[PDB]
Amino acid sequence: CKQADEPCDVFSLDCCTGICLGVCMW
Repeated sequence: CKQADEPCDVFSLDCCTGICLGVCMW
């Protein structure tokens, strides 16, 4: 996944707790 403030794809996996609207917003 990605730690808060990490860039990722907002479609499947990104932040270990939610989504990716630019970067983990949590």
